Amino acid sequence: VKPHLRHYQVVGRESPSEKNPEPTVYKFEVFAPNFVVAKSRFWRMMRVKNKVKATHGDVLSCKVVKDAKLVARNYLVDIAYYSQRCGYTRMVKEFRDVSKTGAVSQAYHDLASRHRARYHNIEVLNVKSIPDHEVKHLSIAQYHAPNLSFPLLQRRIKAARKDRAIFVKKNTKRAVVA
RNA sequence: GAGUACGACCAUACUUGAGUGAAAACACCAUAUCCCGUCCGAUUUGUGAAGUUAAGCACUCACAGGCUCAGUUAGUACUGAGGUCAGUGAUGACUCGGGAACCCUGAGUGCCGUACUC
Repeated sequence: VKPHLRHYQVVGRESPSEKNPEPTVYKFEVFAPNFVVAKSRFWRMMRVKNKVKATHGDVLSCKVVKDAKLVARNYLVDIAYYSQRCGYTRMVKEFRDVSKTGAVSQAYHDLASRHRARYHNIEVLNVKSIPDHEVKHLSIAQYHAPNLSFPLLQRRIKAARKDRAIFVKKNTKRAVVA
């Protein structure tokens, strides 16, 4: 659906102080809806790993990362999430999508359904397209068969929003009402 | 480079145990006629100058105790603002900010002022 998350590369740094005349510059990959969320997830991680605040803070860069050619790949979205009971569970969750930013979006849609975890209770680590022979689960590995050939059964062919109707004529493509 | 008298901050100066100490000064020390005060010339007061750095004082030395100062603990605990957040609830996370403490580890262990003197 051209996914709802974007791959931001937020580069930042503490500040030129007089204690620290030249501070360390940090790189950070984040999947965010926009860059305002993406800068704040960066300063969340500068606080909980480096004791750096955003007040004493520089964002040197926050730019999107363009995707790739659209090719069906296998992605290991090594992902972690917080629940109140059994906090900070980390899973691996191999997926099957055309892009890297869409693979993380699928991870956010089934960390939400299988486990009921929301955006801010999820951290995403090391998204990489892996080959076919490294896929471990057979529910993703079944698509590497070179001769798949399934039928589209049990469909919901709806009309095209310009010719939809309410009462059609039972064996006929008419429209008695609408 | 030190002494003595008055000192300011009042342990980075304290406590314990060793070591060393030029000069000069402090100090133990000698003493009881007067001044004076005691159960007691012990303290205290007077008057001294034979003796000694033994002790005080000073300095130096401890995988010393303490103290002082950073660091770690730790963006942890906690907390200001927010939600028709999650959870039966207890409570928890998130969001915008602030942000500890002991343990532990490293360092070093008085500093400045006036007058007189070696």
